Formats: sequence, structure tokens, C-alpha cells
Amino acid sequence: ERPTFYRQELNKTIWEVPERYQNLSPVGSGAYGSVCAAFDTKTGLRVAVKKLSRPFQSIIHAKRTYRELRLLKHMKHENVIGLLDVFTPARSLEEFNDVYLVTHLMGADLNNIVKSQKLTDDHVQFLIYQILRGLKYIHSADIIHRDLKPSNLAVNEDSELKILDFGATRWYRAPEIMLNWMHYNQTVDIWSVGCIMAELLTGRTLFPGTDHIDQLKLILRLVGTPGAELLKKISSESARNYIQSLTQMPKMNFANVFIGANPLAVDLLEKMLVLDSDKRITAAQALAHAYFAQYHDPDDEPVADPYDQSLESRDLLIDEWKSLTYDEVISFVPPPL
Ligand SMILES: Cc1ccc(-n2nc(C(C)(C)C)cc2NC(=O)Nc2nc(CCOCc3cccnc3)cs2)cc1
Ligand SMILES: CCCCCCCCO[C@@H]1O[C@H](CO)[C@@H](O)[C@H](O)[C@H]1O
Repeated sequence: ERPTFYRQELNKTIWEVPERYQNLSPVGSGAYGSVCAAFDTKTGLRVAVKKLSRPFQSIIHAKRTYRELRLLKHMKHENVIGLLDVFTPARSLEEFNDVYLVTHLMGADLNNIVKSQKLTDDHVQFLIYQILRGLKYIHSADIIHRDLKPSNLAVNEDSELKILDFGATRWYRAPEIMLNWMHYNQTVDIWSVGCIMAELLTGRTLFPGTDHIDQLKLILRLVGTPGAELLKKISSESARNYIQSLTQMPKMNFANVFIGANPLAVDLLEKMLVLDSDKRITAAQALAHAYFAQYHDPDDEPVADPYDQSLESRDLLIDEWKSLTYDEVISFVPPPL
């Protein structure tokens, strides 16, 4: 049976939700979009309901709506955001204009956990382990996050962590993304992890650049200027010439940057924050690293089913994206509680 819906004025608009979702009230001010906290009476969970803004206004909007819904429907891992529900008040394709996404209500992101303070080594181990476990899964589906940072990491009271993407902001970006490289390795995400880890250990931003060029300046100070093997890999003549014109600075001693840190943590950081992306440790390799001895379990670090990114990259008409999105809404099956 189709659930009974009720209507209510929220965020300047008329929301229409199934009655299982009780006591809607706006959260985040507006920083997560049009979102209300709610209580799901069916499951006994506090949830967040997001009303997608203008989902089918343009081809780009329609495409984004379909890409996010399809992707979130595919994500089924403890350390990655999942969808609790998705619904529309519409009874048919003809009147289909709104899409609501339902997730767990999240009380905190990683910054709310850190508060610019050092964490214990055991706590760092646990948090980084979970990020890497979630990344192994995401990367196995051939997906690159590309914007991993503390505000994209949800963390509950028992420090259980989920990777999401809400869509300063450059502090965790891989140098090759800063340089508009275009053939990104999955290890761009590993760079971000190294930056996050370093901050958890020290309670300070590793590379707090003031602007774009400063960010790169700070990075090079730690990891040194490119060696000969890396110089060989630069197709760009201008990039090649400029780096050749630079003054050679050696890699810093990480042990003398993270003073008093677990030497296993120092070792891992050295393997994450390598300028040459081809030489960075992968998510799977990082999980097997000794730093995570107390958490690593080879039999419970699952991979994803294959994910088709070509379907979302098509050039389709607005009503085609809308119909395909509608199908995704209708075929949705909630997770086992
Ligand atoms: C176009 C596009 C496509 C794919 C993505 N991706 N890619 C990923 C992964 C690659 C899987 C990481 C994840 C997303 N998307 C994603 O996380 N979306 C979210 N939507 C909400 C609902 C609103 O916040 C609720 C709330 C707010 C405050 C408190 N408590 C709850 C949460 S997380 C993004 C954009
Ligand atoms: C002056 C700053 C130099 C930064 C150089 C960053 C090099 C990143 O590393 C590069 O990543 C590319 C994109 O995935 C790969 O194609 C290359 O093989 C790899 O060497």
C-alpha cells in the first residue's frame, strides 16, 4: 500500500511526507540544503529528511539528482553514508516533481570531535581505520571521493564514522588536483587521509594554505620538490620547465614533524603523503599496515559490487532523466533494520 502523506509548511515551502516521519524541524540553518530533523516512528530512529531543491529544473539538475540517488542506493557499507528511504508524494510520473532523501540524523562531523585538540593514538587508529575501510569499499566500486575532509565525515558518540559528500576547503586536497592534472588516481583520497590523520595526531592543520599557491608552497616544504622519477612523468612543457627552474629542497623528516607520535603512525604518514600519486599506499594496503593491528580484520573489510558511471554521464532529455529517477524511487528497497 501507498503510505498516508501529510502536508506542512517548512523552509518557505510545502513539504509532503509519509506520516511515519514525525516532528519535522529544519537543521543546519540551510548549509546542508533544505533539511529537516525528524523522528521515524516505524524504526524508532532520529532521521534527516532532505527536500531536493529544483531537482528537475534543468538537464544538469536532473542529471545530478539521478547520479546522487543512484549512487546512494548503491552504497551499503558501515563506514559510508546509506539511504534509509527515498520518496515522492506523486502518484504517477505525470505529477512527479519532488524527491525526498532520508538518512540517519547526524549529530557531529569530525571537526566537532577534534575541536582543534590532539586525540589519543588509540582514537586516531580507530578513526583512520574506519575512513580507510570505507575508502577500500568506495575505491573497489571504481569511485574516487575527491573532496575528503573532516566536514565530509560523520562521527557519532562512540566514534563510529561514515564517509559522505555534502558537495578552508583546499587544505586536504592532493597537489595534483590543485594543479588541474586530470588523470586522478584513487590515491588522491589517500593524500586527504594523510592530512586528516596528521591533524588528529597534532590537533593542527598540516597544510593551512592562505591561497592556492601558498597551499602548494606548504606541501613542497614537507614532501620536498619533485625528484627525477617524478619529473619524467610530466607531459606539460611549462610545468616541466618551471619545476626544473626551482631550487631542490629535500623531504623533511616526518619523525621531526610529528614529535613523540607512535612510530607506526609516522611510518604510515610517510607512505600516504608522497607527492608521486603512483607511490602512495592504497586503502587496502593501509588497512594491513601494523598501525591498525588492534582493529584490522581481513574478513570484514568488504568490497562493493561494480558501479556503472557511464549511465550518469549520458546526454539525455530532461524528461528522460526524470523518468529514470522516478524508476529509481519506485524500485527502492529499505535496508534491514
Ligand atoms: C551529485 C552528488 C553525487 C554523489 C554524492 N555523494 N557521493 C557520496 C560518496 C562518494 C558515496 C561518498 C556521497 C554522496 N552524497 C551524499 O553523501 N549525500 C548526502 N545527503 C545527505 C542528506 C542531507 O544531510 C542530512 C543531515 C544533515 C545534518 C545532520 N544530519 C543529517 C546526507 S549525505 C554527492 C553529490
Ligand atoms: C610542484 C608540485 C608538483 C606536484 C606533482 C604531483 C604529482 C602527482 O603524481 C602523479 O599523479 C598523476 C595523476 O594521477 C599520475 O598520472 C602520475 O603518474 C603521478 O606521478
